[PDB]
Amino acid sequence: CASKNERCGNALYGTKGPGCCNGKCICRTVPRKGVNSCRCM
Repeated sequence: CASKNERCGNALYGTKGPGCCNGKCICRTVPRKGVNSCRCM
């Protein structure tokens, strides 16, 4: 599983990745260097 503030996955964002050990994933998207950045919050 993904660690604290680690890169995780999310089907809701068409992103295939591991799940957060304990918390909640935070997917972001913005031209400002934000190509579907999903960090574990």
